[PDB]
Amino acid sequence: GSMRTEKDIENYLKKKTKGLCLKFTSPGTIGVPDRIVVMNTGTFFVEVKAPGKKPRPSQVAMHKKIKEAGQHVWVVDSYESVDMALKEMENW
Amino acid sequence: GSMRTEKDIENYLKKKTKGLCLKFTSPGTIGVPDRIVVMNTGTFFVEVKAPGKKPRPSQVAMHKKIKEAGQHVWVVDSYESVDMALKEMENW
Ligand SMILES: [Mg+2]
Ligand SMILES: [Mg+2]
Repeated sequence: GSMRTEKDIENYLKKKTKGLCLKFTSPGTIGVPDRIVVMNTGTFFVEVKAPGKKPRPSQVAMHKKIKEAGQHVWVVDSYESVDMALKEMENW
Repeated sequence: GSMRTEKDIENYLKKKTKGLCLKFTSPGTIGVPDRIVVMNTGTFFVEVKAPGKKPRPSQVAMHKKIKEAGQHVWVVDSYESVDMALKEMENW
């Protein structure tokens, strides 16, 4: 019925980001994170999931490539987790 | 005839990046940089131009938004400028 969805979480991330929260598409590459947050401390990758939903294996594989190149990826699935992710970025 | 083009410069950037060099598209937003370089020191924006060509005003306006949010944007238009940009990122 009225449980929050992935799109709700994504809209909340956009609202709370102090900086830019740009949609990220990368033609030809599978599984890239939904958003790139641009703020004073860095540009950060964020994948948004519906409450309780894990990234698919193709998404995890892409996150691993990002981590191997040396950067982190946040996965958010609730307003609380959005708040925590943004706070961590603000303290990076 | 055989002068390097924007695509040549972009291919060279991809070849020389120590990390990921992901195509960046952001549906609904005009003028975003061509590529996001992911390496140990950060995730960085790069716009690629043909030799001697300046970013269009809509691209400059987007770069300004990125800079106001607190991050830099590199503009590369030659193999030399690619080398210099990547070296600066490796030293970030
Ligand atoms: Mg998602
Ligand atoms: Mg270009």
